[PDB]
Amino acid sequence: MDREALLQAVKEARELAKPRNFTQSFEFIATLKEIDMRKPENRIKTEVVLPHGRGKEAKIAVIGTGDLAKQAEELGLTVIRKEEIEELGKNKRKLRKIAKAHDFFIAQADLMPLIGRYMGVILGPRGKMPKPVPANANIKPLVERLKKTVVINTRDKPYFQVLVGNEKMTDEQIVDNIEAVLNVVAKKYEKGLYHIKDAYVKLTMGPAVKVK
Repeated sequence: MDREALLQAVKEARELAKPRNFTQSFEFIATLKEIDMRKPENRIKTEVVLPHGRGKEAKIAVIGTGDLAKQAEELGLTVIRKEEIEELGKNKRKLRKIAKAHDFFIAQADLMPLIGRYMGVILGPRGKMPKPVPANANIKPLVERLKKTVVINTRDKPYFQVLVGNEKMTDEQIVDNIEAVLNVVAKKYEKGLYHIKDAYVKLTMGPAVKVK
């Protein structure tokens, strides 16, 4: 459970994976013990800002107007103006395309009702409803964090698998990222990491390697 054991797991996952014509990602898998997932409070659905990022930044879309839209343009983000909300609702094909092309959505708070009404049917089931922010909010800090954010989601099962980086990053960075993921479990349960039954590290198409 210590850093050295994590470092060894990352190393092995990396070495045991047959090379491929694409940058593989490291996935961290953890099974949980003595946690009753029938109780909604025990489930995990928390965002985690990875210290060294996901390897490739997460794609963010901003739904809004005024200066929120301007900031989104300045940050090089996809912008969906208020008028486009209903247009997207009529073009579900395009909306699904946009949903699939982005990891997170940010939206002007006063537009959430409209967004839920026309875009929610697509974003909701995909866990991509927007994080609301005041229309006068400075979104750079939020965008910075989201670009390096991954989501731990157990649903109603005693385990989770989450992205922790890619092979272009160093093993040290991957372990730092994994530690950030583990800190979530540490803070959620009273006994913390005592609940980790088994942990594994694997590359996209490589074998899962058990930690320690």
